[PDB]
Amino acid sequence: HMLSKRDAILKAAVEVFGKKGYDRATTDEIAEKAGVAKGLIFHYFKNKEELYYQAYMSVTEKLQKEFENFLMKNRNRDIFDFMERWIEKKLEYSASHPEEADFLITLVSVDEGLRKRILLDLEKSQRVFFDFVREKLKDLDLAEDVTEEIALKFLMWFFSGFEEVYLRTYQGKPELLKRDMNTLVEEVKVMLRILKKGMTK
Amino acid sequence: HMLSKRDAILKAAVEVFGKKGYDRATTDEIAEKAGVAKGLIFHYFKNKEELYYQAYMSVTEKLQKEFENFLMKNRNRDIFDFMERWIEKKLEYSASHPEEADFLITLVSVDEGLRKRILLDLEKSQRVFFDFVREKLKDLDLAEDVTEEIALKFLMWFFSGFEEVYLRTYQGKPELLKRDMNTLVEEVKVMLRILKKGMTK
Repeated sequence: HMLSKRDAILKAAVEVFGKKGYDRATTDEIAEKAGVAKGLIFHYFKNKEELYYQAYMSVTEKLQKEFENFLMKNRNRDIFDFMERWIEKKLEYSASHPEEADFLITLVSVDEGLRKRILLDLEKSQRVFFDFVREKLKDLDLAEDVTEEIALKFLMWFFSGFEEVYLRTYQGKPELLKRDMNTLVEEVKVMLRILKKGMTK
Repeated sequence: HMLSKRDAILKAAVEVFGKKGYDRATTDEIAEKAGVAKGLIFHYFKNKEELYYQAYMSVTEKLQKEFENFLMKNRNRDIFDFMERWIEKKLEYSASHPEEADFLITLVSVDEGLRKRILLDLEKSQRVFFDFVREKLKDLDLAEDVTEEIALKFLMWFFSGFEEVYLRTYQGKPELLKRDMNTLVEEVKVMLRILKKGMTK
């Protein structure tokens, strides 16, 4: 068996959007990459915005599922330990799935009104990790200048800024990420230890 | 007197690139906004990539100059104090120059080979602040797990991630930045105090 036509199209989309970005990618080129009549993208996806949106939901629901597995198991850990170990796993995923990684980072090139739609539709699923951190922070010996709110904000921006930075620095260059991996991992351990120390009593 | 034709074109460019981004902006629309024959953009700028590159160099040399003024004067300060106070000043600049701000943040939408060119050509001028931080970090009581290198890396990513985040969150919405200013400033003070504490003895 081969992929269904819709999955052949999502795969080509993930590859061409990640290679060219949203504006430069053409649906003809995605159709030719998927080995389907040009017509078939209209049939399944309506327009180029919708193809992009469904491919982002499709890749991100794969991630969300990796995440719930990790959550379900590592729930009882110290949150900083939880984060370092989650970041390592994301690094490893990005290196083993470079096309997906390159595609995820394109969210920034798109018109504000497609990125906004995506962020609305992702909010519920991003909120699972977010709501988990918030709860764990109550088990935290914090410091009389550091609100739980600043602590939550600093940690989330750390966690999602880090991701953005490496996806961009290593875009198209998986072997270099694999070469820098355990240096990156080690830098991350120390940076979370700086936050923990600066944040707590 | 009015602006020179080249400055009328750079101003329109800054506005249309910041409004539409690099790919969607047309040079015809910039010419019409600048009130110049369509031909005149070719005459001064050659192509759309070159217009974009010269407008980024033009806005960024304005910034660099603000920066050297601040540097020249605040050179003797504690680096964390120096940074908080520099970030406040950048916030205030962004609120009073929203079109420039919106334009700077578009650097990410452009083809890798135009952003790369820009980063090469900016490296020398970004390195002034970078080389200053590096030096001040030697006057720092650091902690036996924190290399000057991780400390430099954490601080620079803090400083330039913060910027990216607010330019994006407040894109097109200057009144909201002005409304959130002194809350943002206060969050920043506390986050740099977390870094200082986590980073030092």
